Amino acid sequence: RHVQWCTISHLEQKKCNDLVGSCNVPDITLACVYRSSTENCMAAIKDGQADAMFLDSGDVYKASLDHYNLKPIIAEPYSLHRELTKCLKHRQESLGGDKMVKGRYIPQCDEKGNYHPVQCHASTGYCWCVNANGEKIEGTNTTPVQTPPTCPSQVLTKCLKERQEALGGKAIGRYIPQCDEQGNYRPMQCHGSTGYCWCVNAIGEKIEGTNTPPGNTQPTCQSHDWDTCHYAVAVVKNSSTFQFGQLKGKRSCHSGLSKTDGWNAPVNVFVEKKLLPWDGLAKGSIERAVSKFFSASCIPGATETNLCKQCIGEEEKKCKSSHDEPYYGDHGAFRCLQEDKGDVAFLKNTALPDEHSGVYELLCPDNTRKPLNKYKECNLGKVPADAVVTRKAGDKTKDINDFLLEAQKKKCKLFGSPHGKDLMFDDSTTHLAPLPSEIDAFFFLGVKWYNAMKALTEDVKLPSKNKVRWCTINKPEMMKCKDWAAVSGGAIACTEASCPEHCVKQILKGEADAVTLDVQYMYMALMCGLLPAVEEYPNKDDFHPCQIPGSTIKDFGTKRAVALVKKSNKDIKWNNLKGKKSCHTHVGDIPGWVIPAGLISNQNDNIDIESFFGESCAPGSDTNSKLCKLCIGDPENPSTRCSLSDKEAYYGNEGAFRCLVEKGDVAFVPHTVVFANTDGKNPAEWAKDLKSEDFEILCLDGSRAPVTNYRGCNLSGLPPRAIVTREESVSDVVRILINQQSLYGRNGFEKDMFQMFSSAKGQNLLFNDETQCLIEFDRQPKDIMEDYFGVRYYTAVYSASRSAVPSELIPACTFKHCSNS
Repeated sequence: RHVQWCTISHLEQKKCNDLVGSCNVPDITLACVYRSSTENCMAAIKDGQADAMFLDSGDVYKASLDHYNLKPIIAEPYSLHRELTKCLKHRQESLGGDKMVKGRYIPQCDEKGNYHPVQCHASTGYCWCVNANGEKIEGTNTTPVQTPPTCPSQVLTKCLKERQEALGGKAIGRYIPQCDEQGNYRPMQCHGSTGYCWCVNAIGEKIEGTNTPPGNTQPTCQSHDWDTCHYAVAVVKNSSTFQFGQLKGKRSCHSGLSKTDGWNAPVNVFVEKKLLPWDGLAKGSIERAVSKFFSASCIPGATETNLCKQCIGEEEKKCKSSHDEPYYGDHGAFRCLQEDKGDVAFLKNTALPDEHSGVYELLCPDNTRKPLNKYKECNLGKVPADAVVTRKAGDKTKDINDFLLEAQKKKCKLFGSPHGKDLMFDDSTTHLAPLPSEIDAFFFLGVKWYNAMKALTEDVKLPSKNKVRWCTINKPEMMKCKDWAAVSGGAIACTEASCPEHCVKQILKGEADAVTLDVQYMYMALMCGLLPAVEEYPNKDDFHPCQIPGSTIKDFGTKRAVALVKKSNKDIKWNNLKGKKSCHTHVGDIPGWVIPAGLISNQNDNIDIESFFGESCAPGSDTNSKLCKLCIGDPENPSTRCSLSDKEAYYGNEGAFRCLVEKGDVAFVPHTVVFANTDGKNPAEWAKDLKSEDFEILCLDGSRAPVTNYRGCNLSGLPPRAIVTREESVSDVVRILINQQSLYGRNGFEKDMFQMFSSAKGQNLLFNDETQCLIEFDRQPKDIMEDYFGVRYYTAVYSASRSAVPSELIPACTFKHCSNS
């Protein structure tokens, strides 16, 4: 196994060469491939000449475009603000669940808010071990008849861990971190031999401009500093006197043409403050405008002549986006100011001098100057993290991650070098972790910075707030949507995707505006931050909410999952269903499987619904499991048993009912299956005038009730399907849809021109065909999850937790950003 690293300079190649020797990772060998610039390396990786490099966030964006097709895979974790601990969050969520769902696991947290390593389930007497994240170490379950397992102690905090390494079993003359009671870094750190002191934030990162030699006034260190985003800054010498607004005509040093901190951040501010005549691509390129603003600059990678004048690389190396140019990068730009080739340098706080005292200070965009350690209040914006990138295909992602994980474990010299600063990686980097598997530049940089960077390269025409771009998931849907667009008068347009999740992505990225989602996709869509705008109201009995919009809805009319049992089986209650014989419409059905499987795992330590019941019929299971023993199959024997078709006699809503009456204690079905197959409503013999009063439904409190009270005695009601959009677009979508519905709904004034809720091109295109109308979602001040799902469903299916991961998109779309307001 090999990993080929792309280097951009002789210095970097040399450092990467040292690592090939000094860093011994078994199973994976590193090699180093030279190219003359960041862009040539991007092309090398695209072409397979190399596998990985580290890129500034600005180049991460450039690399994500079709010319190169690279993606971020590894980056240093950062933090925006202090958050509740996981265990306390988990406790709060589970305590907020539906109290009618009894016997749920409530985590046990310790005096620091972490998970006790031993976790126990009160109602079942089961205990197990957990990792720091509170996830079960599988295979440590101990039952109540045994004593609680012995579980390894939790992993130490960074500070106490770093304090343990430093001591190393016995220390002298070296820095030993000082930790507080909670195990975080004390704000002020001091070296026990040199007498120096400086500040760190809560995770031990040094605050620049605070390093203080002994004998000098101690630094003032902020406590509870959990803002670890990097900040773009303008650094100047205290021997000059201009302010930010007087930058025109000065000499400047920039980290590089394509760096966020050296280009995007300042240029963004230049434009907002109108220091720079320029607004759209009609005024030329931004580089050219900047060329007119400064007299002479050094901006590695620029073409304009004066923007390379102050660089000092020799011959072809001059002004190269490469360390072969001595003024390239954050520490090159600072060096360029230090040596007085510039009056201001644009870089980021991690490149600022450590020492409190000296000739440098910050140039704030509000036309004041402030000390180096005040960058958090004297900056040109937070900038995104930087990342290791590779090809979108990801053929080497594992090898790259494995190598870097192992190299860091072994403490190889990844993050410094005698040859120079910021070679291969930023010298300020402390740890590199894998990013979410589905992350791309959009989700890594975040919508704000992604759009901000796009906005410098092209006039981004923002689509109309009067037009809903509808996302479709198949060609028949696309054709019905084009029919809608033709009559809509421009209110409706159309986009195509291959599945609902890709529609969610399109809406997040501003390529579409709305889509209708099945319940099974709403948890992922809400976690990503989309909101219900309107919902499909399916109640054929009451059309009042449709005629009079806004009026009160007596019954939303969604299905209710119920536990159906016979009146004669007087001994079966909800709490003793274990072992009994059950009938499920089929695996994956919400009312017949997902809701029942959710409650059984909530109350029984995630014991398989397969093992919970004795003998059941649930089509879609394995033909050899207890979940198919009850399954007849085809009455015209071919074998078509436990199959997901009508070939199975016990499939579907009716089929689960049959299974019950014939050979079963309980069937899980919507509340309508009983009524629609008793009172002789089914002519087939098995339900020969079968009576509705012969059955009852189990309530969660052990009680029972007649099938008619399903509204108060159900496992859970389903939420309606929802039309989701971006938050800022809810108002527009609602307005456009309600209007369209007045024209082409079931009572539309122009229902002859177009019918929203039917089509000849197929069934349930865009909307479900049985939809009565679309009702505006009444957003309540509470958790959107509870609001959309209702507490019963949220609890029964998701444990009322925001931590389930039913789609791997969730970790990517919830990735946090370093954005500005």
